[PDB]
Amino acid sequence: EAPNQALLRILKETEFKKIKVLGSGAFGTVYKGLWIPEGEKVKIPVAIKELATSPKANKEILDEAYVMASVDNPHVCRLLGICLTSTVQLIMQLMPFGCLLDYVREHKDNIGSQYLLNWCVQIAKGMNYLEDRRLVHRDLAARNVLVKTPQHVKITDFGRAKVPIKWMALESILHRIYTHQSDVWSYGVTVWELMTFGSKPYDGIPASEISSILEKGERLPQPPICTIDVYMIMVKCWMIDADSRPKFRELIIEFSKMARDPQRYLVIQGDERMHLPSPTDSNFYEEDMDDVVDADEYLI
Ligand SMILES: COC1CCN(c2nccc(Nc3cc4c(cn3)ncn4C3CCCC3)n2)CC1
Repeated sequence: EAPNQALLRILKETEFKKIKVLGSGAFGTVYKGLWIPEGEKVKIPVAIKELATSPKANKEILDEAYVMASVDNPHVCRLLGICLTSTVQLIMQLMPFGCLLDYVREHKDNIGSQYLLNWCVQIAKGMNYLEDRRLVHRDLAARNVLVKTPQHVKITDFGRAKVPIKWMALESILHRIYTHQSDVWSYGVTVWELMTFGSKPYDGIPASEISSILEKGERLPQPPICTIDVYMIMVKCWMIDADSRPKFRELIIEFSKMARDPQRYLVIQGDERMHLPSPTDSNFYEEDMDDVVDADEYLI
């Protein structure tokens, strides 16, 4: 097929500074940082993900990098570059408000229907792009959707892109089959996560039981804020026949239609009176903010 002409950027350790830690785990550790390229006279807010040095773990992060450098869409997290140190580190865009899952939990009181439906449109768009780029995500969830601004979210975590049981289609659990329509199932679950303001799908139920539960016809419940219209979409994403499930281009259309009249499709008490930070807020954006540009505007 088509040759992947993507440019992998190698960045000097000296070109950027680690400010603080955003999160630590098995993988290694993610840092908040700043990147000052050559003599460009720009500071770019970044997220630096670094890995003990074991040759197998380096192969895995270099696979994640391959995919992350291969994307270019406004609702997908691109790889800005890699830095070849003793450890090896991925340089990514800083998503100041972190993951969407924590965002919905921490801000339910100010999250209205417009935001929820717009997020749904945005994820369906990012996913539809991955489909265009013949890419299967294999790990879609509200944890792998990051918040740039409350009005702008992006799909990330290409560690699996070519197990998270409670997000997986039936075929994926029983036959290890992953299609674009299997991503649609995880899209349905992500939407559920948002509509419930961050609830754990199948709370209490052990991963082993899930397979049988789904086989019986059981599915995640209707969130209180959901109209039949919205839940009916979520349910279509969880059909046994993957070809029956909606396509991402349809999901874009469906949520977009609904985002034009959010109150008709999501019933939230206090809606419209609620407000989240915007680039039109006082002090929305620590050192020298003098020449800071966002990565989405920095293009060599
Ligand atoms: C499991 O390892 C990685 C996989 C990639 N993923 C990512 N992709 C693009 C940009 C970005 N930037 C980002 C991430 C942030 C953040 C600000 N920007 N604040 C919190 N996080 C994540 C990583 C630490 C815990 C949650 N992160 C973060 C976690």
